[PDB]
Amino acid sequence: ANEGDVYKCELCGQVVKVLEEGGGTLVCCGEDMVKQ
Amino acid sequence: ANEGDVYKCELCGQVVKVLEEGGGTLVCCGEDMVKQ
Ligand SMILES: [Hg+2]
Ligand SMILES: [Hg+2]
Repeated sequence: ANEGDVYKCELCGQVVKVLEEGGGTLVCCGEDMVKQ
Repeated sequence: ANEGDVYKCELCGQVVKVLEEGGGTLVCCGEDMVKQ
């Protein structure tokens, strides 16, 4: 995921912003977070 | 996790900031992200 991108977890509504780019896929509540 | 908290994944170094608080645990590269 890229720096600055925002991801949301549709199961609990937690939203996070990427500060440092990395190669792994963001997961929350066992499900892939959705890129906003 | 709380709003404003910063999480890092030790396996790929991706860092994210919590914009909206949620009850799920943040995961990346299959592992729990570490609270900074
Ligand atoms: Hg990761
Ligand atoms: Hg979640």
